[PDB]
Amino acid sequence: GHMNIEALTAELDGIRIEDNEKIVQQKSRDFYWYSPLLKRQLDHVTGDLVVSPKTEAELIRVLKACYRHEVPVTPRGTGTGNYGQAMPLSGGVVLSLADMNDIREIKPGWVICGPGVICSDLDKAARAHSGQELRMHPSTYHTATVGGFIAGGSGGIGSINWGGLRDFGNIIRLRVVTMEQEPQVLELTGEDLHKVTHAYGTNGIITEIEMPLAPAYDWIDAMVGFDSFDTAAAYANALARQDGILTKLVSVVAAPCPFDYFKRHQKFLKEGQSVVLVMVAAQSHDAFKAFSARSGGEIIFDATTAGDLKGLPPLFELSWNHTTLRALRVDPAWTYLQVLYPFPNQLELTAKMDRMFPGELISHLEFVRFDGDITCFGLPLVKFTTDERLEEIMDLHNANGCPIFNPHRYTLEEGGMKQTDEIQLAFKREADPKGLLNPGKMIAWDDPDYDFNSGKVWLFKGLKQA
Amino acid sequence: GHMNIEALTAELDGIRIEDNEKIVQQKSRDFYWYSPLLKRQLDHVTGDLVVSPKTEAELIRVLKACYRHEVPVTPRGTGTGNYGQAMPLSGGVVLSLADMNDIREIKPGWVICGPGVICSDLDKAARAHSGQELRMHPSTYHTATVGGFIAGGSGGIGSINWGGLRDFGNIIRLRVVTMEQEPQVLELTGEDLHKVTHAYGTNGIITEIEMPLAPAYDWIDAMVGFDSFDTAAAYANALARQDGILTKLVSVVAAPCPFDYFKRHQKFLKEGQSVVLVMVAAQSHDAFKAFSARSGGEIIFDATTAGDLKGLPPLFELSWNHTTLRALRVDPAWTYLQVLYPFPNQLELTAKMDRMFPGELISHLEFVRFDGDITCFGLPLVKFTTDERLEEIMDLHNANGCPIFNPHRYTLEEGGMKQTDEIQLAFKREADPKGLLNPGKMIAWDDPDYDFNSGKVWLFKGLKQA
Ligand SMILES: Cc1cc2nc3c(=O)[nH]c(=O)nc-3n(C[C@H](O)[C@H](O)[C@H](O)COP(=O)(O)OP(=O)(O)OC[C@H]3O[C@@H](n4cnc5c(N)ncnc54)[C@H](O)[C@@H]3O)c2cc1C
Ligand SMILES: Cc1cc2nc3c(=O)[nH]c(=O)nc-3n(C[C@H](O)[C@H](O)[C@H](O)COP(=O)(O)OP(=O)(O)OC[C@H]3O[C@@H](n4cnc5c(N)ncnc54)[C@H](O)[C@@H]3O)c2cc1C
Repeated sequence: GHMNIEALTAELDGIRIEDNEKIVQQKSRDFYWYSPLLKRQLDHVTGDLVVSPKTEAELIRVLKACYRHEVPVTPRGTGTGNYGQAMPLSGGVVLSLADMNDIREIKPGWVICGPGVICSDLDKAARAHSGQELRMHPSTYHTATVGGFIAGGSGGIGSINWGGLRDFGNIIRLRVVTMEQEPQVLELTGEDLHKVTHAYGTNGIITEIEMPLAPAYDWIDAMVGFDSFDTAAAYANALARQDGILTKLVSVVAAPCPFDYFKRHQKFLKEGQSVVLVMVAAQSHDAFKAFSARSGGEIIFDATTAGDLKGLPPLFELSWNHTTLRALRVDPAWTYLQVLYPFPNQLELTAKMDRMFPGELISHLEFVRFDGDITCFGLPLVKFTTDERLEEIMDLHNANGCPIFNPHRYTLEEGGMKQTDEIQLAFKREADPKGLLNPGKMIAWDDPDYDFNSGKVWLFKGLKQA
Repeated sequence: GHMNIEALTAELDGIRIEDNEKIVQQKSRDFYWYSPLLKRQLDHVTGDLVVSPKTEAELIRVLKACYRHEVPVTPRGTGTGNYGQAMPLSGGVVLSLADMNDIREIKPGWVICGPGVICSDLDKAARAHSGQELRMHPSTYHTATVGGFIAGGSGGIGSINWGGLRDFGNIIRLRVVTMEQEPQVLELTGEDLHKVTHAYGTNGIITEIEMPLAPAYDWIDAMVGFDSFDTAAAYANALARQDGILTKLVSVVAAPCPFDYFKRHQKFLKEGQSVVLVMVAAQSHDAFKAFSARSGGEIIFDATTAGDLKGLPPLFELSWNHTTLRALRVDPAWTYLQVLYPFPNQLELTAKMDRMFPGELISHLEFVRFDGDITCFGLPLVKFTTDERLEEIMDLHNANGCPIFNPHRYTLEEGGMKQTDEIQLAFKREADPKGLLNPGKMIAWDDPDYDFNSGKVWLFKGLKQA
């Protein structure tokens, strides 16, 4: 309970605020509980107030009042993150951007919108306007905001074509408001916007996004079935390398996950079958069938031949961390890892990890472009037993050439994605000199003795060059 | 064969025919003369008449009459091939498809049209209709037909994104009419259409094409200048690997070719400078600038800053075999090779060839997707001296890990792209039992002893396996 809440509230007349304990608690939590460790470590976290600005002017009024009363501010889109990113470690204000949902420009190849736009609503507008859609979106498409995807996410559906938010070009411009005595507006383009990507809101509030757009095609859901995980992974790798077959998703989900946890599609599945989830553009569908017939890929579900699709979720809601959701809804002991299998050894590495952890781990791959190669990331399911065994499983992945981005952590550095360097530290001081933006999420800000120059493989490498 | 030209002509009343010697001679030649060897070997080739059907029904009348009166038929789009593909080795009919140029359907992601449509005309229509365009096109964009591209070409602008016509999905369907007593209409989909791709019209006439479409963007021309070929190639490889920076062309042209032969752009160039030719989508242009600043790439020409300049060719008319056009326009002694530098060793290999042939060869790379990797093909310029030295340069490329697709040959097999296998031979026997379609272009048809299972690296691999 921050000491200055009464005075801060008195300065916010006319701005929508909420101090009801139950609502504040709900809006102080994301999906951190996918991690048993975070579920325990973050159980006591709650804010003091939820503040919901409608416009950038209201946001500036809120930040100015929080700065002068030194009340921490933790941004929130819609709170669908998995690492506790939007959770206020120091209490204070949960700053919801959900009402800043303008969509102000759609052009051939790009869109300009506010941070609170839900991904699926952005696509609804871009499709109606000119048959366009986002290049990539999280499997939380229907619930997650664009601003929270940029500040807290990394990629997802469409990464097979475009890579991820780590890559130049997948975001065009970020307009950011600083936490200063007089909040400043920064228009970040070029490499500068990459200081903000996956920074958990610690270096400014995104108030406008310019992102590229891609063509909205008739994407056809298909599942390809296999009697082993290795054969499924080999097929998915080969399909992902078909440069003329346009896909939006290529996932591998190892048995027993599909038959056990993909309940609505169960009529298309059988016990022991691993599956490859595919979204294929209608103009590439015939070639996909011809390639699959040549490549030993049995199509066990095709949205164009399956008949009545009523009640079936889109295959993307069986992919990415939706795969984890489907498993933990049936058995809550399942958690997950985040893994890279570096090119060109991804088939051998995924198989080795699969064999190393029988029963305890269920393999799950997502094929993506990564540094110009086609490879796969992993979201393997892990049956939680003890904290120590979970750390050991992750240590073993790292020691066997499969870098881990630890999702059982709530800080930037320990999560393995957003590298801290001198430029990141200088920018946080520029955008948040008092350290009021999402405190506790950046270890190097709190600890001048912390060695931020360790950590091997970073998904979002820092800007500083050699 | 018992050719009867008079009886053929009598059966074609109502169909446009040309027998003027000068016109027939012109329409019996392509750009074979880019090769000094082909210029000498094919100098005396001419047809007997040009027949120009306007409908598939007229085409069927022509083939039926040519079968009966044993008149060879050599298809022609607009005759921009480089290997003599459309040249009638046995005289007879030059079958022009230039008037089978209807545009039938444009939908999200696909087009249906006739073989005679010029690539730029197809794009002009698809852009006006729904902001779409071809995935790929040859540098002869404004002159070449789509049907001739499929039957005689391989890739080009856009291959950086989509691979080649060799790849599943870059063509959807080919409607083909056979040379049988009653010509048969085949609708080729799946793998079957790949029997006709790059077959030089030897196994049927394409009468309708269904190909995918891609989004039309504001493509920005830019040139990036370097003081050495190797640094230009390293930059271009890195740019090609930026998965979020959407490009349509990434070419490397070694000094002294740009300064000597890119005359209209001379004010932007300097002596000694190698160049990377880039087409970057407007929504990726700012990211391209930021990447270039971080990657040692000096932008020496940029269409967004150059102004509305008339008389400047698009950069793609300095790329692919337009680079060769420009060189031989100034010095007719230049010819070219076609090379693959196999992934992942393309930088090592291109440098080794560049240094092995100083002065006599000028390096030229085109970066493309190939089998799922990003690598480059080569169109190096070679100063012609003797036939023996030209053969030797190609032998040395092959012996140093750089497969040659020999452009100084006019047969399918000797050009290294279209492999003959038992499936290809059987299909010509089905579609052209009398051997009247483009005779002399397929060695295995005339040579029973031909070991068509030799050769190493084929660009268009046969359909047969296991
Ligand atoms: C089932 C499931 C599947 C998922 N699949 C994916 C996936 O495929 N890919 C993926 O990347 N993620 C995935 N996620 C994670 C998450 O859903 C997405 O990253 C999502 O886009 C986050 O947006 P949000 O609005 O929920 O952000 P929140 O959770 O509200 O916030 C995320 C972070 O962004 C910050 N933030 C939010 N808005 C702003 C702003 N305007 N300015 C500055 N900082 C801000 C918050 O402080 C926090 O640090 C998944 C989660 C679940 C539960
Ligand atoms: C300067 C220059 C640059 C070039 N750049 C490229 C490049 O980047 N990429 C590339 O791939 N090529 C390139 N080429 C080669 C050529 O321009 C293209 O391949 C072009 O698309 C061929 O089409 P066309 O209509 O000119 O065919 P033509 O030359 O008329 O014919 C080509 C072949 O197709 C056959 N054919 C034509 N129409 C049909 C039909 N309807 N049915 C069956 N067979 C048919 C002909 O018999 C012949 O075998 C270039 C050539 C030049 C001179």
